[PDB]
Amino acid sequence: AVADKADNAFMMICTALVLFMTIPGIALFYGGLIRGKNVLSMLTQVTVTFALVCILWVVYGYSLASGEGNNFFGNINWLMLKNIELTAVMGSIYQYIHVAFQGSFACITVGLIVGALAERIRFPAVLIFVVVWLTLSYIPIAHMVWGGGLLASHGALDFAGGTVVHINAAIAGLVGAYLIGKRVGFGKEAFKPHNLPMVFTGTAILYIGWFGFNAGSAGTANEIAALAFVNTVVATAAAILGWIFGEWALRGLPSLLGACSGAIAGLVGVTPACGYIGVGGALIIGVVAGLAGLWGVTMLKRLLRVDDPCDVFGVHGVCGIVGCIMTGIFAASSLGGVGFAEGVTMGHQLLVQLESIAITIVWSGVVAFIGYKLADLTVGLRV
Amino acid sequence: AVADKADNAFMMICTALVLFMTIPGIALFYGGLIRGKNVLSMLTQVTVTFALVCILWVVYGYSLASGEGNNFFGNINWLMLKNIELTAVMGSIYQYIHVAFQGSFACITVGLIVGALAERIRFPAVLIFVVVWLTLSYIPIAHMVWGGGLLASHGALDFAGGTVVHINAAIAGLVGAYLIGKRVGFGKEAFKPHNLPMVFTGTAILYIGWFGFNAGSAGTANEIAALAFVNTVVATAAAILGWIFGEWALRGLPSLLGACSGAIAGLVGVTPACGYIGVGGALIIGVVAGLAGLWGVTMLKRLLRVDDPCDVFGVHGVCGIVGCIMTGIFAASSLGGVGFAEGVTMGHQLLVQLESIAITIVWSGVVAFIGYKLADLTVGLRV
Amino acid sequence: AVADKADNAFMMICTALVLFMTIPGIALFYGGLIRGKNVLSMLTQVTVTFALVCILWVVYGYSLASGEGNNFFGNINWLMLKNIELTAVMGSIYQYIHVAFQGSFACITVGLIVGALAERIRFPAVLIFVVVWLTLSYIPIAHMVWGGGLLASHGALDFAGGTVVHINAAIAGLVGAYLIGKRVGFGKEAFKPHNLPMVFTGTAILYIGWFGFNAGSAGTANEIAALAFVNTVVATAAAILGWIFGEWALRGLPSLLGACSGAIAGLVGVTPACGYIGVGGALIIGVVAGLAGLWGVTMLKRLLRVDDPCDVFGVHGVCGIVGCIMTGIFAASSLGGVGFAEGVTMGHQLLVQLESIAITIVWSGVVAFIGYKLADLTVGLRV
Repeated sequence: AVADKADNAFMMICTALVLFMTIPGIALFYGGLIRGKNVLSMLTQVTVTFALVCILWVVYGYSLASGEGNNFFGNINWLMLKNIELTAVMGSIYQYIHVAFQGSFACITVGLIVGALAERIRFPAVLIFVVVWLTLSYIPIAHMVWGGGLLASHGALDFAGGTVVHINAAIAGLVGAYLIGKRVGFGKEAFKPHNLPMVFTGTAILYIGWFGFNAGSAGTANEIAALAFVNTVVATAAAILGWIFGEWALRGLPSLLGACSGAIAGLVGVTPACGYIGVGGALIIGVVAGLAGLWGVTMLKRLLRVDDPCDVFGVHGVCGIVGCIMTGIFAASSLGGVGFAEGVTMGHQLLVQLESIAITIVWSGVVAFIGYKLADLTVGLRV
Repeated sequence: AVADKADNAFMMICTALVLFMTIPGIALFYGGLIRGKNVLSMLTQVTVTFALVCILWVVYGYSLASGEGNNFFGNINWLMLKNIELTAVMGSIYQYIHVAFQGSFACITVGLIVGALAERIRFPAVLIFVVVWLTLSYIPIAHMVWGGGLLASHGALDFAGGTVVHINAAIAGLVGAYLIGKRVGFGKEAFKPHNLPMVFTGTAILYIGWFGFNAGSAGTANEIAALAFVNTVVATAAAILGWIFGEWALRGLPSLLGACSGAIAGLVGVTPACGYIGVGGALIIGVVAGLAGLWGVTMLKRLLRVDDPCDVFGVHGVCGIVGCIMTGIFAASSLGGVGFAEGVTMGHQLLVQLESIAITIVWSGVVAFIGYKLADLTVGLRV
Repeated sequence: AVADKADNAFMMICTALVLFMTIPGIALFYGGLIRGKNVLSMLTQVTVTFALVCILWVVYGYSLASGEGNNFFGNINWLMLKNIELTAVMGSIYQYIHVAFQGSFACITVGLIVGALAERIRFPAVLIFVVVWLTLSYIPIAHMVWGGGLLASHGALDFAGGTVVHINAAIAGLVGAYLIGKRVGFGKEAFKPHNLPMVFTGTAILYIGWFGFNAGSAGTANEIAALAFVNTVVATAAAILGWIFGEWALRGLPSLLGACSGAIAGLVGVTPACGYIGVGGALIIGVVAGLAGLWGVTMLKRLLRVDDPCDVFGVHGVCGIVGCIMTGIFAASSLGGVGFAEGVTMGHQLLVQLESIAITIVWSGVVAFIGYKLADLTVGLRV
């Protein structure tokens, strides 16, 4: 078709915002959660894997994720963006912008994993893992949800990536935490308060960039982008309050980490639902995501028993799941949502959401497992 | 009417930029002005009150601030954005974007107050204060200036919030500093130089986000937005130089805090004038605001005698006043400005500006007083 | 003509992004490369010189850089933007936005110089230097390349400033490092690892802002902006990998500084080429720029023998040169590029690129020399 310059502008900026989430958003976020001794290594890994993803994305990621093919992957007709005229239009923007925007999603997804595990994984091993997981889990899942694949064919609702990004990364990260052990130094059993301002800063950058992430997922600066934008503001706020309220009632006082985690919880929770729900639904999903996230990390604490950056996956995983399920409810017009597809009832949509979640969890988990093992067998995983 | 996607795009990005001012802009700004021992508490308060404002805004703030009603407040027909079709257009953008943009202003305004006072106010108390002050001071004043209220009816010129944001927050903050005492630890009588890079960083983020704040106030990516943008660059630069020049002549040397304060001084000063003045007027307002800000904080130092984050209110208050008054002068075409409204002379405009300033100061001061007292009587103000 | 609001929106945001590169991008970048004892002074100098540039730009910079005149400078018909109607259109955006966008380039260029040298130059001296160098080197070179001057007339290809910004600043900075000595404290012979996260953060901000820098150089949110955007993502990623690969093979391990330097190397390298090359060309230029940058700083280390913020100029200078030369190759359609101008062959384009590089190096070097000497003779250069 013909590109709308307003959409081109909106989408390029949204892409920059999503890139901002990884560089430096997620890096600063984790920077404040890990011991100073491993910060440089983590930042190096996040930066290098970010570069790797950017390259793999243009080389074949975009083609296999967005190209037309089957239910699990696209094709290789767009390797290095070959056959894509610069003036080619995807939706209402130049396809090149579509490439960049989708690539930025691959980046933050990988950043979520690497930022948490970098400190316990060999550099060469993380590179191998990223290649394997990006290629076999991210790309296929991205194709399944946004590339007209299996999940999209089943009518799975996921506006900005509750599955593709959050659940996908959460499971990969948790498998990594499961396979790769980490010696907790004496006196380092809890996140160091002094470094928390960096967590706040990273959270802030993730939040601001998330507007490009959520609203940009509309692919145009229209009313849906506006809705997604407002719902992002609302769900985040509601989750911050939900988490802080729960924390206050559970610990007697709010904490900075709680407030930040609440923000992430709402952002993750609203990710799949933002363009399909009403503001009231966003507020409810936010509150529930905030409380669910608190519950999740509390549960992880029982397993780990110590503060660990991988606790982040508890939020992305639990809140991603909660958000995806909740989207199946709040997408209803009776609830101020956009509506379900033709012939779809809330009950059916919920089942589809659950199916999408289950497939994503198993798919990412299996691929992550293979990735870590391949890395271990080849160069060795653990630092 | 019909939404212009270019404006939708511009305004959503501008909204993200304004949100960036609070999260993490103002938090980092104050983070570098308070003692490390209170940074976490301040960040938590800024984050939670930010969430609270976001929610209150959508619940009733937007309706009471922008809905049509009387001279002081709107209506409750838009509670939770009810009755607002997603495709509803306000100006040339979807109303939902208008909601978000205006909400971001409420956020930075509250952030300005909370960031400075958080360290000396009980958490539960700040929540009560925000509810009271946002509801009774911010919303009414916002309605008076941008909601077709009293001040707008009198022709008060305030492009981006010299009154609604800066003077409003400054008075609320100063009343808080007046009512809530703070024990200055030994050796903590001056801002710690080591933390100043954070003040710079916060200032930088506030500056960049301020473009969304000022230019976005045009409500469209037009020539007025362009003017506001250029004037923001110019006034800020002129104020940095004005402050640094004054500081140099007063102390014999420039300082980082002086440079940053100068930037804020110009940003605040040009806020009400940016879309109504010429670049020459912006340069003059900038220089004067920079010098006025320096004068203001110097005066506050005589009362406080110690460096305190609340010194920030001296800049927002004095520069807000200076900017609002100066707008009444430089809006003149003889001076390269846009012009005064029908039948308006510079003398009359100046009186209107003064009236707006006086009303804002008294209104915010009274409401803030009530807010702090209610908080004190209920849960206790002081930490 | 008539302004396109989508382009207005895109360009104002891109301008904000470019400003973000200086405030606080480059400041944080250098903040992590200099000793804590000089950070405040550097930040003050970067902030004040930034303000100075902003003012000089509107006063006469824009007029002399973009006004029509001769091969080396424009005119003074636009002093303080006089004679520029607010509704005046330049390209497809309001001229005022053009003024702001170009001004932001002047700012980051000066920021690149000041951030590195501030710690060793007297404050009054840096002000004098900036006035001299901005006025006689930046403005003329900007006019020569983007103001229809000498280089543009010869068909020099430089999409976003390989010459105007990077080479120009690099030579000015290196001349400064040559003329101004710096005593290296004992134990401060290598960059302090503890401050490197700030370098990463600055690099990240520079990277994100660079999208406004490169894509905004298209002057419209079109397919060229999209191309530039994608090539920026790709070249940066390729350079990060190229540098890290070289570093790994040279030192046995990657480093955070290496990863960050690689990013800057790719960003600089692709700056002149981004809107003229294909993604494959961007990947190749990125890899080469990354390796060239590593080579460059390695060479500077042999001359300096110690880590120094001025090492940054090795990257901007070498990568700027490499990028400008490479643009003469990859602009070819056989290589996926846009094409050479009428009657131009690759060989001729390469010669033109070399001429542009040579002129920029000599021009900036001579002017910088004069600037530093004038400052030295008047107030004294060295701290």
